Amino acid sequence: ALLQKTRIINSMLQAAAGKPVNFKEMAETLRDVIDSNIFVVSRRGKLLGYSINQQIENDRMKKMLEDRQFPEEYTKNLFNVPETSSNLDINSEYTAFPVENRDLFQAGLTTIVPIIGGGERLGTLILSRLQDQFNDDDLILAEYGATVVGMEILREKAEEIEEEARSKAVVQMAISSLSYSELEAIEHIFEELDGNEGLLVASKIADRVGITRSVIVNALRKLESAGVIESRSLGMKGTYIKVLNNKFLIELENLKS
Amino acid sequence: ALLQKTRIINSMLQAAAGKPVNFKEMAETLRDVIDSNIFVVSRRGKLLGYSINQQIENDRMKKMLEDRQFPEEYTKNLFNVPETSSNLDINSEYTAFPVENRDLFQAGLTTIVPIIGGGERLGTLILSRLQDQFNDDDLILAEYGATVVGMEILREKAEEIEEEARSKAVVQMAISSLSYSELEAIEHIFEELDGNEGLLVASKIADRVGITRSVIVNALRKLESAGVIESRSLGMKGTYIKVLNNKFLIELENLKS
Repeated sequence: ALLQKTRIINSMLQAAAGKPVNFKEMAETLRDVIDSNIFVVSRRGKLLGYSINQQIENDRMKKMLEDRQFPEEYTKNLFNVPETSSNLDINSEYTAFPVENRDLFQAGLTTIVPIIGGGERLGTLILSRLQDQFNDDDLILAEYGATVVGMEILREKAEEIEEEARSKAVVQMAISSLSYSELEAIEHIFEELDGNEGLLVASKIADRVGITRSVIVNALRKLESAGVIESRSLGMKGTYIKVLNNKFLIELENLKS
Repeated sequence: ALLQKTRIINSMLQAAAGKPVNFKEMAETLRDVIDSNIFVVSRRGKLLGYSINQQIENDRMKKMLEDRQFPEEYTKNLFNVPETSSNLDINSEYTAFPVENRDLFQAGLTTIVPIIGGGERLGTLILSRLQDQFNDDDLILAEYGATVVGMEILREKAEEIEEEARSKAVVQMAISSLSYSELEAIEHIFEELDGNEGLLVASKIADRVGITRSVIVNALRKLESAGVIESRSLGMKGTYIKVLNNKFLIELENLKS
């Protein structure tokens, strides 16, 4: 069980991947292969992956998952030591944790595990064993279970730079290449409208400022072309409106200046 | 030495580094740990740099240093190596290599390692020795050290896709806020010029064509703070125009009509 306990956790390790990137799925082979409780915590205490394995009743886990957040001094003291710890509980070989908070280790043979998945430090991987101690073939996995999570913290937060950052730019790259009419079109079309969606006249809103009628069509022959929306435009009843892009609404409100 | 000589490889781990990747040095910190030849061959079958110390007899590992590329059948053959099988010279075990292509292992005990990463094949990292074999603890350094060769492949090509994407795009954005007139200026500016570095008069250049100077004032005061050109705006006498952007006026050539 040195080459077989690392070959069922692999049937779960994903690199970015298509199916939902979720920590509430990441410790599947860390409960019956490590056979130990798994906590996946990020830098300053913010919870994205939880779940105790065995019913151990402490007074900082009976009120902790109740908040979904590490409190006051659980943001400045869970991010200091360069490496792991051997056999943590009410006893500690040295000053493992501050004398103000010796209570995170009262219920379990706990093991705070460092995530090093890119040449850095990604929060914590807090374990808490019932009776059995951490020895040989269930310690390397408690460490390996931190980087089976560490190909996904920069894959549930690095989808926050590829999709979230881009969507701003395109929703500007299309707006940039608009002449004044079409730029006054889409600004009056989506302000005098049903917040989210819309459906009204084809060109009765057109020349009530001074603009023309058919320049309204090509204004939409921009968004549809750059790549923002879908609209089954009827030549018999105005037109159809429903957004596709997720970040266009905000960059439409804050434009009154 | 399975965690002390690994801080000569995990500490070599320079994520993107910060300097335009050098590829022989990346093949030198695998030479001061396992102690062997290094051949960082990528996916298409090309070569980038080599750290060889001892003189070993070889046949097509020396037409791979001259050409830097394999002819005909190797790109097909070494495309079919899944993981890390240990020690294959003139004698393997199954149908791993053709007999006509078997001359890649003749002399010495060479152990080929694939560079798997991100969920795809990136190439073969070739290591060859003379009279020492890759033992029970000499090759997981080429397994954990094949997870990160692709790092500076998804950081070097990743600073030649975002680096290129941004270019051709910024090269276009500026083009946009240039009204047809303001464009006409650019079409005349670079066409009558010597080399990349060119400069001539303020009053003349304009109505020589017919255009005003006023729409070169603001026209070249767009690409200025946009991010395309630097030019010391001497209102006393014209100005000198050098580009901040490379493949930019190459977008001016093909877009004639």
